[PDB]
Amino acid sequence: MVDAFLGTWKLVDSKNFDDYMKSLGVGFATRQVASMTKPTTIIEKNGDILTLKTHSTFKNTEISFKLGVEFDETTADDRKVKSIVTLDGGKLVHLQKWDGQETTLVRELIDGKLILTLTHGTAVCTRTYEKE
Ligand SMILES: CCCCC/C=C\C/C=C\CCCCCCCC(=O)O
Repeated sequence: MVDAFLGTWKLVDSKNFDDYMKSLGVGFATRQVASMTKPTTIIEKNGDILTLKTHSTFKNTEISFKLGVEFDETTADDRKVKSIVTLDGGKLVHLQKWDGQETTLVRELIDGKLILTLTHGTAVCTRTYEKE
């Protein structure tokens, strides 16, 4: 049911990522480098366990999770969060909670592109990935 999200994806557009990073308290030097980084995201499944890798020249992450089951996560910017990833209206919705704060990372497929919408506070970032 998540199968169309599976594969290797490369960043091809980014809007308002600096705003999103600023909202999370990311320092200017990290924002600078991140603004010029194009990650590759790899989404794999093995039964109902998904693994989502984000690789780049700057930072790398990897999470594994079951849909609908909370997991601990330590984000690229070193937040220690409680996370859950579900399918909602055909979109893969990742919610992170820490210290009463929350952020959503929503992935949807539009015309074969994967669109990642990041929301924290008032900041809304839209990043577009294309399939490799
Ligand atoms: C792991 C790759 C990180 C690339 C940016 C570099 C540093 C991290 C700074 C802020 C992290 C915010 C959460 C990371 C969001 C990655 C978004 C994406 O998946 O496009």
